[PDB]
Amino acid sequence: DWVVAPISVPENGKGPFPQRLNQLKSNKDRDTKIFYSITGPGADSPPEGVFAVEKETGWLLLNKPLDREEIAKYELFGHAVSENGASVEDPMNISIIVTDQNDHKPKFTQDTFRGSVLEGVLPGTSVMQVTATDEDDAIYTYNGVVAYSIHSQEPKDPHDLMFTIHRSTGTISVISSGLDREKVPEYTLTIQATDMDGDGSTTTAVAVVEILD
Amino acid sequence: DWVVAPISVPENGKGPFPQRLNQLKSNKDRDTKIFYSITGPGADSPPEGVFAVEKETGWLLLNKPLDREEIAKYELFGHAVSENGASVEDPMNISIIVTDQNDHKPKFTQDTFRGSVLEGVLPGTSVMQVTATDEDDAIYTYNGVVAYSIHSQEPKDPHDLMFTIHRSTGTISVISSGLDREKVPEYTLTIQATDMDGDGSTTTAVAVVEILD
Ligand SMILES: [Ca+2]
Ligand SMILES: [Ca+2]
Ligand SMILES: [Ca+2]
Ligand SMILES: [Ca+2]
Ligand SMILES: [Ca+2]
Ligand SMILES: [Ca+2]
Ligand SMILES: [Ca+2]
Ligand SMILES: [Ca+2]
Ligand SMILES: [Ca+2]
Ligand SMILES: [Cl-]
Ligand SMILES: [Cl-]
Ligand SMILES: [Cl-]
Ligand SMILES: [Cl-]
Repeated sequence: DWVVAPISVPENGKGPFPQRLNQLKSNKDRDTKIFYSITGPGADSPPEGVFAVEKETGWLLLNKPLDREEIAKYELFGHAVSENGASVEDPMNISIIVTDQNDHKPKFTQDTFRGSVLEGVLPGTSVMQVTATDEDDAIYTYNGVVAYSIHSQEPKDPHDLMFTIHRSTGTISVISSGLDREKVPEYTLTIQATDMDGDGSTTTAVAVVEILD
Repeated sequence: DWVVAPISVPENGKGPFPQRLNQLKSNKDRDTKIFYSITGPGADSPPEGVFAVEKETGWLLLNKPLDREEIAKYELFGHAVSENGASVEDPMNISIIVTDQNDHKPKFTQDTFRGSVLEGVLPGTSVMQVTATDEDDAIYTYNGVVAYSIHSQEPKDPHDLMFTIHRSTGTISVISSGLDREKVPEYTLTIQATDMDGDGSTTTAVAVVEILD
């Protein structure tokens, strides 16, 4: 059968609302006045009233802004009933696909990550790994693709930039010589995660690196 | 049967999340390891993952802040399954009632209301009626109870306060003499609606009153 195609709607629309999405129609409206209605989650069950349909015109409406991270797909049914009260079509599946906007900053899995490394390891040695997640799409876009960096290191002793971070994996490594527990037994690294693979919003956290004997 | 009572949770909770709500338990856990799960809108169907249950402990969790004006009541089912894979209880109804916080300001049904009145009507004469709605509860609290007032009138001719408004019905009336079309053919009233029956947040709109001949 011919049916309404899935309707794609970006999250966070500015309106105005109610917003026309697509117009339902039964061709039995030639012979009879038709009253349209819709059912399903988002229409007549939780969350109720996100979508509506204009009874006589068959216009499907979105009544407010959508949030992909709450519900990314709605599955509704359109109905068509004659003025005398008989259903004149089998209910039609209607799908609404909510598409992404970059509206989440990255979120570190901890506020303070802790790791350790032996003084005197080779430059290039992995120390630890930090992680930030991002609720946004990372399949079709970079909205949810996190890039990692180190913002600063304290103390600046002996050299200011003792560590680096793999920009995609969040693994922190030693890139210099000169680790010495007796001189500096612990470093605090301000670490950052930025979405749009580096071009977007940035969140900050801390990694503390204990220098072992 | 003994069952879990409806669980009341105010909207807009500050957490931390996940938040323990109530602990499910089958007393067959004496004889057998039990795995708990929950189903329904808010758990395994849209909106998915608002609630969860700890598999072994039976703790029901709320995972994020709720919004009474989106969904005010959730109807879930708790399940109890033995480690060998048999259901050992009939699923239990679980209700979550989301209680109100005053988080909506009043909203006027129009930005500009228009009415008219004959010059020379008696003081006390009704002119028009304006309306603001408020999404918040108005049954148990004043969160959704709107009080109306007039903020100002332009021009201030002949007297500054020609009209009043019924603080609950939003009906505007003439309270002075001296309406005269040839002198002032139209007035603009800045009107306000405030929730908590006057004690709360205030929204503003305009009513324009044409003086008829
Ligand atoms: Ca969103
Ligand atoms: Ca929501
Ligand atoms: Ca998003
Ligand atoms: Ca993002
Ligand atoms: Ca030493
Ligand atoms: Ca709310
Ligand atoms: Ca509320
Ligand atoms: Ca309110
Ligand atoms: Ca005159
Ligand atoms: Cl209509
Ligand atoms: Cl998308
Ligand atoms: Cl558990
Ligand atoms: Cl309430």
